[PDB]
Amino acid sequence: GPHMATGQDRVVALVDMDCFFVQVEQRQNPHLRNKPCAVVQYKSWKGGGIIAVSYEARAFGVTRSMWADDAKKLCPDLLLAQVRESRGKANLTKYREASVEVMEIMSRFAVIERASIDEAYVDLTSAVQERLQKLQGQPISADLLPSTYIEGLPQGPTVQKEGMRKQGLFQWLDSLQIDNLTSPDLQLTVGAVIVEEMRAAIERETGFQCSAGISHNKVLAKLACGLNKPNRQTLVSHGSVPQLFSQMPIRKIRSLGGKLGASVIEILGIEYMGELTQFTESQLQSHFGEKNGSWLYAMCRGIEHDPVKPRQLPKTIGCSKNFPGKTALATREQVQWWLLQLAQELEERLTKDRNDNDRVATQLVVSIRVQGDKRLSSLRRCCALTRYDAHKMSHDAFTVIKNCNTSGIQTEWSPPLTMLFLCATKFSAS
DNA sequence: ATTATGACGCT
DNA sequence: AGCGTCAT
Ligand SMILES: Nc1ncnc2c1ncn2[C@H]1C[C@H](O)[C@@H](COP(=O)(O)OP(=O)(O)OP(=O)(O)O)O1
Ligand SMILES: [Ca+2]
Ligand SMILES: [Mn+2]
Repeated sequence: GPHMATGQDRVVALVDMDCFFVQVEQRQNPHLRNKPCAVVQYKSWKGGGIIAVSYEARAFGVTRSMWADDAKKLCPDLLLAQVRESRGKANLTKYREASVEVMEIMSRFAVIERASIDEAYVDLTSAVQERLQKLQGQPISADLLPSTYIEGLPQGPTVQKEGMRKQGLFQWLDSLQIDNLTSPDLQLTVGAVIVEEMRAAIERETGFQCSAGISHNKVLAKLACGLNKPNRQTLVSHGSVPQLFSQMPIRKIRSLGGKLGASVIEILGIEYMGELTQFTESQLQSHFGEKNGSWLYAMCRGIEHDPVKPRQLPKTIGCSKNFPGKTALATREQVQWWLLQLAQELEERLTKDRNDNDRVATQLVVSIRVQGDKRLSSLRRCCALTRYDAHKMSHDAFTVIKNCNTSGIQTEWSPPLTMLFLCATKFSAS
């Protein structure tokens, strides 16, 4: 009852860029705007691999992970932009720099947590309190929420989408009690007003469109963001959760899309997030562990406590390359050349990071894959990173892996290497 | 031959 | 620490 926490203490948003790498390329090349188009890396094998897809191209069935040659079968007029290649490898600098553009704008409104190259969480609780005082019990006009969906509305007593959006928004606003400055529903609504402003700023100042979710925690904000993309934002209220979750496949919730989620389904014999409410906390802890069990117990009621962490910058800087099939590295000269290529990109990025962000990395992680292993990584070893020098880092990396070589001959490398990875970690202020 | 990342959990 | 899981 009255002591039952409802997880309505915070206002959290998740802002996620629409088809991000495609928009970056469309800004640069106007010929790609408002077209079926995709971003591809490499070229020789099956036309390259698609990693981002415009919404026009999605209508033809083009998806991420698809080979471009196959995408062209679905969409003959598909336009393609290629990821830059430097030092023999794909280089994602353009997209990292475009990410910084957006993150810095978001940071003007609130402290953000960078969750990926194209999305960040926002804790808007304090900003909402501030705006609520400015409003002075003034109702929120629908005009302040021009791209907002209210999940679950309209209900009860019609065929256009924009019309449906406004119907839902009007039902929501009509029910709002703006007299209570601690009403969670009102707080979410003001949160949505701020996120409209945030999204307008991003589009004005970068040219990039995005979607957003507004709710009381990160998992619901993330889920919300996806409901109406692209170029729209969605408010998921605490009250909307029972209906929303009653038909929501468990795999849709962030962190449940893999083995744990499959285990929840298998062990409990359920399909939807809402079905979790019928288990005790102890029951869930018994199957999935203390931490997961408590997290699931709360999550299926719309409650989550994970904080928005004040972190705008990545914690690591890494540079990775696969060497598939026949291209696997089978000579020491090969291995050394590619370690140097990776190290040179790493040095470049590290030097820029040090200048921009007043920090220095102190640990170098080296990872490889050997031909045969189905795991992402076969071996991961750390050594000290004491100088931002590519030849030193590549020599050090070679030192830490050189005994993985099964070959009795040391000119040759066996089993051939199908992946190399260098990562700088453990930053200190400088 | 679904690549290049990047965070956090376990023991 | 080195590995695994999940994610974008
Ligand atoms: N598996 C991947 N491999 C390489 N790059 C990826 C992968 N997934 C995502 N990216 C990159 C390209 C994306 O444009 C960018 C953001 O990813 P994501 O938010 O999942 O999709 P998206 O922004 O392209 O479309 P959406 O509008 O559906 O969000 O990160
Ligand atoms: Ca996105
Ligand atoms: Mn994203």
